[PDB]
Amino acid sequence: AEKEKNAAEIRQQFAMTAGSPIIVNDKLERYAEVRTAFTHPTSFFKPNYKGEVKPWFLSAYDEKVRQIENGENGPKMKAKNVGEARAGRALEAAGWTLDINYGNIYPNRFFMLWSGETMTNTQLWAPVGLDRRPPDTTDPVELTNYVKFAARMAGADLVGVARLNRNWVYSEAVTIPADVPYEQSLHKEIEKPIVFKDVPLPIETDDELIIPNTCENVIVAGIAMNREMMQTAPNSMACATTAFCYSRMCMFDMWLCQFIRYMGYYAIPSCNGVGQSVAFAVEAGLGQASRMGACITPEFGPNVRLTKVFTNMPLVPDKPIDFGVTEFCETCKKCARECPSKAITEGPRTFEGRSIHNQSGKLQWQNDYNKCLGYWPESGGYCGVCVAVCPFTKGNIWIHDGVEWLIDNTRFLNITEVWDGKINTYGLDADHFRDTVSFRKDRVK
Amino acid sequence: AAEIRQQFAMTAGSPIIVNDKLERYAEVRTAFTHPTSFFKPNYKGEVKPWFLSAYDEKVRQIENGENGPKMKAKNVGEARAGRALEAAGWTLDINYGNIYPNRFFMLWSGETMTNTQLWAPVGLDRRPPDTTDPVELTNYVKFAARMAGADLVGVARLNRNWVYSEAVTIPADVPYEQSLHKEIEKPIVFKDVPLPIETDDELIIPNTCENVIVAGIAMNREMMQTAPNSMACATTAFCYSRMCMFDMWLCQFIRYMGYYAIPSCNGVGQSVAFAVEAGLGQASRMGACITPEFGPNVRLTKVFTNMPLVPDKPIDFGVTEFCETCKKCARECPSKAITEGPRTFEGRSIHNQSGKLQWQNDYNKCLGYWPESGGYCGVCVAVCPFTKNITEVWDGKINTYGLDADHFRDTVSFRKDRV
Ligand code: SF4
Ligand code: SF4
Ligand code: SF4
Ligand code: SF4
Repeated sequence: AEKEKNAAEIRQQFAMTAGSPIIVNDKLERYAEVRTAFTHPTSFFKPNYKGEVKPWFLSAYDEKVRQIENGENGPKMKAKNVGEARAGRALEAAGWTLDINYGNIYPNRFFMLWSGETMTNTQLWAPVGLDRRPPDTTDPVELTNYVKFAARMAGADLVGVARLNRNWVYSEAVTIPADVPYEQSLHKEIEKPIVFKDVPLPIETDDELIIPNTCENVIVAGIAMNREMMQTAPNSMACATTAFCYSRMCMFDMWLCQFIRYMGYYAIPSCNGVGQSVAFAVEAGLGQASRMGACITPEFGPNVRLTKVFTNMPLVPDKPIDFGVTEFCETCKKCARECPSKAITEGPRTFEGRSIHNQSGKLQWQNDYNKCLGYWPESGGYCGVCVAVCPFTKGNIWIHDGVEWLIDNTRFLNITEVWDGKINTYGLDADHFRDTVSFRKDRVK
Repeated sequence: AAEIRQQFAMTAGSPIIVNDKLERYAEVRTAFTHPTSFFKPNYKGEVKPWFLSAYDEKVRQIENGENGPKMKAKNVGEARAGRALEAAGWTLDINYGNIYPNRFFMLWSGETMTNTQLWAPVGLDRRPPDTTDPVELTNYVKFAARMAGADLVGVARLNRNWVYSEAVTIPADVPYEQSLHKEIEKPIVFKDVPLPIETDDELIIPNTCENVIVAGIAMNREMMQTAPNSMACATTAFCYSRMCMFDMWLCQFIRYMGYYAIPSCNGVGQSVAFAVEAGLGQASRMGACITPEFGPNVRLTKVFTNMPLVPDKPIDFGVTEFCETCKKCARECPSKAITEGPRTFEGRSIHNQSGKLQWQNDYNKCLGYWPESGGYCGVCVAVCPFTKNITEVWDGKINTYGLDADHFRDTVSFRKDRV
């Protein structure tokens, strides 16, 4: 008889002994955030469909407008009518409501404050003094249970803990001067060193973003995207589920930082800023690195967004997980063949970055992320075709052979219907929502 | 669950019975804001703003390793944790309810929002609507509402009877830190204007604001059943921040579709009346809207719009007849706030709106218990049949946003359920 699928069982079976799984050599150096394709001068500019060179997001805007006017939901993809095309872009735009400039990357700005002190919620609650009272719990085991319970309340579908590996913290962040208003932010970005010092609290000076040496841990969250919407990639509904999850990420960070602060510790939010989420997620045991470059998880595959919070709160690190992703990616290459920009390599892993956008010195499949970003204005969205076609993204990949769990190798061999089809709260799926149920035994051993 | 709802659907028309005495209700009259009820003693006998007195009780409980009134926690650490979680939950809510219209998160226009500014070149909020068909709009906006975190969504024509006559708000340029000390009253009026607008004197809603979208935001059953203790305060708090994010997300979508939208959370008008008219559930003895999916263990928010929409049918699954014989909430209420008597048209005090047929409760008695217990009680929600220790909650079942996978299928939605 059918074995009732068991996500907890699966994670126990594939857990590895302690130790960062990421393989590195001597040329590894911390990576300046300005080097990402979003921000580096070599890649930030892309032509629009008339050949005008603009900031990538403005050229993408040009394509969204063109598609709506032409009744399309994506590149060469006819919508049912202009009304439908319009609605997909309205939904996508609305999704970004709680996110600054596509990612909340500027640290200690807007939603990403490194201290709770000026927040309206903090001020309201000040007479209770939760943020001033010394911790009443120092036991990492109890703390892990508490903070994970809180994280699920805060919208995480997956959560894990790792020691903070500084190799993945940006050497310098992209940010804006403190006196610069939002409307000028995009034309006033600067770089600022992220450094570690013997100081009691996270603090920013004119010169540096300073993280205390006591910042021992990172808490990593997975925010699940919607399967039906993502599978319309690269068209508008895939952009919408991407967008809503960035706002969910932001809520998570603030909710969790406030909980941690009110427990008597400090907390640094980050969303897409501060450090590399995939590395943290892999070290925290959410999943494994993959050919496309994302963290693939047992529950959602790569179809999940990541955010992370850094803290001095004592915690128990989770174990990394190995469920055979690396061996599947070696033989699969489906994302590489389907990629509209041919950004993803079909070759072996190496320690040498393909270009400035990759961090050399860690063993990974090296993808050309300038080619990736280039397809975004062309398609008028955030693509996501690699996520959509990855077999791990499919809802039913796991089978049980009577003794243990394993991946089904067979799995590796329209937008109107989505608008008219199944949906549920936050785009989560009741047919799989049991997979992320959590009891104490799931949060700490 | 969709089965259940179509079985008990009634014909069109508001199920709320009213007489010729009914007048719109000034927000300041609520127990939260009225001068007769705003101040309560703390446990030392000091008179303070109700919430400040409630703070003193929370501090006192933490120090004494308690999760609620005379409810011992496993240890001080646990007590601390419950209050830290409760406090964090309110992160995206202003002053316990986001009631000031057109302030902070509750902006009546999207124009100054960072998201709107980033997206300005696409022109979605300036482009005339490409869809005016109410059937397609109802389907789009409900899909959007579920994306935005609603567990239930319904549409009704806007009954102005339930819109506050005057809102509680603050002057536009007053900073957050002075807000509580500078609350004022401001008329909400309807006029022939193209867009929602605020003047020095008035909050102006266009006469074209035809509809109200009501959302239900499900609270966590395990935590609410700890009422009046701290974990019941925590699920309350987290769902207020979910309300806020819903309003902002949905207003933005509606604006980007070419219409206008007014967010509200606990402000602008009375959520329970709207929810009943939009068919989410029925009014109850305790005063809440009881839903088939969640009973009363669900929060409400709403958005007002000129977007053409198909109103939902009100529902009647026997709540009124059940509440007539039950009286369990009234027996359990720690403050005896809830009447055991028949429904009347006459309010028990200033906090009630007279002229509508309802169970009349004494809500100053209810607020009175909040400083005493150091939380937001909720005992009535917890004991209500329609809804069905703290260490076991912290060690027990949880899932994303405190939703329950055993019941999450009940809120699945296809087009046929939307329009
Ligand atoms: S598509 Fe195949 S090769 Fe690409 S990340 Fe998924 S499993 Fe790996
Ligand atoms: S997002 Fe698109 S263009 Fe970029 S790597 Fe994935 S499939 Fe290729
Ligand atoms: S919240 Fe508590 S005090 Fe108020 S009415 Fe309900 S049971 Fe009574
Ligand atoms: S406890 Fe009983 S009387 Fe009170 S609202 Fe629930 S069903 Fe009605």
